[PDB]
Amino acid sequence: SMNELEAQTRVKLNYLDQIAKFWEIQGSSLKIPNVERRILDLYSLSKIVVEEGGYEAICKDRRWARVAQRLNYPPGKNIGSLLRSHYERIVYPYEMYQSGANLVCNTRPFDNEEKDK
Repeated sequence: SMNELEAQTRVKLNYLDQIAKFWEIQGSSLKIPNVERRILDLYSLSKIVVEEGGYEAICKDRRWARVAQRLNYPPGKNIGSLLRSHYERIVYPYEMYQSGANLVCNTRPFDNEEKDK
């Protein structure tokens, strides 16, 4: 039921087709699973993380709690780990892509993202 995400007209489909092609041709498949009957809407995720001003910052500041709750996920903030796991495997290449295109802010602790220690 991808329509759940494809709901919005010529704003969703365009972004989706793009966010599909770049990733699928990168040698992978666009796997954005579901939780709580809500698909991982990369749109809101991306604009929120960017609005926060630093993916890396949210990571080391552990603010994925309020972020998950900002996406209106159920209490317990347990969905944060899900988000991380999907980000680090799907959306993180897009950080390097987007940030690397405009200005790469996570250029140093990127190592500490791969290695959270």
